[PDB]
Amino acid sequence: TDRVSVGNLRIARVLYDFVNNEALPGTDIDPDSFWAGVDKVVADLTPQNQALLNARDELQAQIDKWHRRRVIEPIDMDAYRQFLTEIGYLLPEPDDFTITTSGVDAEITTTAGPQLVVPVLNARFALNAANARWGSLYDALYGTDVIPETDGAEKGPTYNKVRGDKVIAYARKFLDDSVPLSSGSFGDATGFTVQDGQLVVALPDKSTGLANPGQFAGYTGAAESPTSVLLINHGLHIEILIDPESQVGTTDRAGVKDVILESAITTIMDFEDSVAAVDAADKVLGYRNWLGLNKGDLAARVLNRDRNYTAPGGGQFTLPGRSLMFVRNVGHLMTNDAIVDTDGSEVFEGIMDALFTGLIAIHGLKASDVNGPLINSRTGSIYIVKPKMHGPAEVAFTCELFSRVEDVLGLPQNTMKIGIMDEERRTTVNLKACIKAAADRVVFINTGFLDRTGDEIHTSMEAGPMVRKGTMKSQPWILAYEDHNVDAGLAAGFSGRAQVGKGMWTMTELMADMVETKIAQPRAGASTAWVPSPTAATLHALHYHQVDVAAVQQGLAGKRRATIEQLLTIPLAKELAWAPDEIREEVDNNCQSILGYVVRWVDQGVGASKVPDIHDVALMEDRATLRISSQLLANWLRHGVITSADVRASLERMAPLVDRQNAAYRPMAPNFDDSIAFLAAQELILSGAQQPNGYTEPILHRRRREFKARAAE
Ligand SMILES: Cc1c(C(=O)/C=C(\O)C(=O)O)ccc2[nH]ccc12
Ligand SMILES: [Mg+2]
Repeated sequence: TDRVSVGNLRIARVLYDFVNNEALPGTDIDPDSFWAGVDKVVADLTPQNQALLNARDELQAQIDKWHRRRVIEPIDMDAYRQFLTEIGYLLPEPDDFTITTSGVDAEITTTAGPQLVVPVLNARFALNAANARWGSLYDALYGTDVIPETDGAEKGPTYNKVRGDKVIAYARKFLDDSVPLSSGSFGDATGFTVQDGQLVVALPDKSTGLANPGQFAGYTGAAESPTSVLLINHGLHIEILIDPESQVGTTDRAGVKDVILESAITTIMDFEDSVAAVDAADKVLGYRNWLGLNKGDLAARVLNRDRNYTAPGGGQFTLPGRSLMFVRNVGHLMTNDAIVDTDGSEVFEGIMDALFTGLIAIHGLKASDVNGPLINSRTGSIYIVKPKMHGPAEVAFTCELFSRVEDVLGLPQNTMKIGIMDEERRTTVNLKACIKAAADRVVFINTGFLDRTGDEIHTSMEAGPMVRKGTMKSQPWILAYEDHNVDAGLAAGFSGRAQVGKGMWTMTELMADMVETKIAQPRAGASTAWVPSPTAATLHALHYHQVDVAAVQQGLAGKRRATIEQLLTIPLAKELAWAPDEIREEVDNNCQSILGYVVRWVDQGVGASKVPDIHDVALMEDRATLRISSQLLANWLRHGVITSADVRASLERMAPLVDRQNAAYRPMAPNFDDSIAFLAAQELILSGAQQPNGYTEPILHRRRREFKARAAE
């Protein structure tokens, strides 16, 4: 009726045409054999994929039952650990080994810096993300609360000089700290020149060079009156733009216009938790954006070209003007009716994504005929982040999938590299084996701490009531999880070979707090960590200039700072831990968060957006935070902390508040049960305990499809 038959598969026409007319041409893959391959791969790997999913359920049932047959609330760690081993949850750790992944770009093996993650369905965000390799420090400081909006220094309709001066001073201090002068301060600079290949900085009473002249990387314009000077520190570039006749330069002692930081070294184009894609139409819109990015012709605004510099000696060179791109595929769980078989059964979306995003990525290995000749991966790798994997057999399966896809695409084996999200408990406690199962493909491990927290709650759902959502970030289990991740990577030889990454900062308006606190991540040895915007990427870059990540990692070598016991420490709430008002606040906090997110997901197909919590702090959250909130209330409901009336009342109380915050928006109040979005939120909480591993996708997908079908009437 609207589907194309290929072997046992019935492919939605919109997807079939997209692949044939847009994805395949230029790849030199015969369409016939591609589609035959899709059918073969799906048929061969579907059974294993299903067996893996059934194994999760069998494990979770056994754990649930272990908790229900015990009364002793002080959990016996010795017996729990033995139980997990018996049932195959906790596997033996393999002998020491080193990863052998090759053909990986410098941005991944060597450079430490921010990693930006954006929804691929939003073409403009995606474009801005790709262009976010360079970002204005002045704009990041002026536009955020990193420079406090104190009296006199508030941002108005026009340039506030008092504020600008604070921005300038902040950046002079950064420069002093990052690329020190031999004597004196950048704050007192009057000019820059290049003399015999050395950077010279004029002070009022003298001239001076850098304390480390090798931090001078280049310049533009005349050496004796440069338009910019390029510095490098800890592998990251810093560009001072010189323009006395500019609106800012005119007020600056050296005529400096801006300081540009190399910011988002790598970007993850997300098909998973930050997007809403429930059918072939949604997937195509995403695939098309991924295609445009890899061909370099995406336009919503266009992709930046490379940056040209003059070397200290006077020669010419270029730096990449774009972030190196990963794509995040969906995980092993969900099916999607973009393709169905002859029984009407939907095909696994993870299998589809590997095939399609892998196909499309081939274009990023060829020179863009357009805004190029930017090759995404010069070293010939395709970078796919695989989320939500549970344990080493699931990693093995992703390997096999990637291997079979490479064959269908005619790519060399191991072309398709894997960024492993460590964001499920069964991966956390078997991490070394997981890395080993991908020892030839792995290019990162990353602590997806939000999903990890969700999995923590669901796995131990039957053990007792959990601590509040805000308490979770500082629990012993999570701190051990974070340290264990770093330790496993380093011991597997990631240093110099693969990224060790940490998680997302979600408080987009609290940039001063981000600058003060997120430095903890590179201090702990992470070579990269996630940010949600180009602005946040520029500000997080500051941290990699303050912290020598390579040195931190080498200082950590051989350390064993987390035990299996610490990892298995369930975040159970203590006896009488909350007063009535604290319980109410937490319920209201979670309900508002769920409703605010779900209404845009279900009604407008938006997978990530800003939602003010119970303190008005605007959070840029995605499905993972929804997973936490819904599981936490499900856990409180399961154990009698709150009643179903408390939840209902809270949802009904927060709903008009969420309608206010969104004032093409259809209001949830007052006809709650006429709102598909309101009912979805309720369902996420009330059925949370019965969702597989607490995953929210089954409900969101069902409800979004219901909504779309209504709008079609
Ligand atoms: C991409 C993302 C995540 C995210 O997916 C993190 C992880 O996968 C995790 O912690 O599990 C969380 C919050 C966000 N806000 C804007 C983008 C965004
Ligand atoms: Mg996640």
